[PDB]
Amino acid sequence: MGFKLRGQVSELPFERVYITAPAGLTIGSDLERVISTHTRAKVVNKAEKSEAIIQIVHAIREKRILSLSESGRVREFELVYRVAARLLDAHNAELASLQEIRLTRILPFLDAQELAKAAEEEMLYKDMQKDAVQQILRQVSAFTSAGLEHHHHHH
Repeated sequence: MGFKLRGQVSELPFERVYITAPAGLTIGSDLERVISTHTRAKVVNKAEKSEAIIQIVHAIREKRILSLSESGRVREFELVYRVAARLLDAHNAELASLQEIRLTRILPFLDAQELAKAAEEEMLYKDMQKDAVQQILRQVSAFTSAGLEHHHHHH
């Protein structure tokens, strides 16, 4: 019969995985570590011995104005992090075009609070980068079950 328990923490069936980044981004280093620690998978340096391939298209974190006071004063700054990727076969065959990750953090603009200004742009950044990589992890581990459940992708 086989019983359905939970001995795994964040693990998946396909152990051998290969990563490919277009311009070699920071997220590439985070991903390998997050995978090896949370999942049963183990990242290879070459696709000769991989069961699946994780590909990233773009990952840019920029910042722009969100709200204004007095029709001129900067209130909050929208920290927009655009992540787009794909989930391919061991031979780079696109079976699952992975969806988009929507991450926007709220940067409170303050002149006197220099401490806060040296805090938010790290706290909101590290939390957001960590979230994004944990999201990809959660999507890859979900795709082995279904994955298409989150539906929306870039258009």
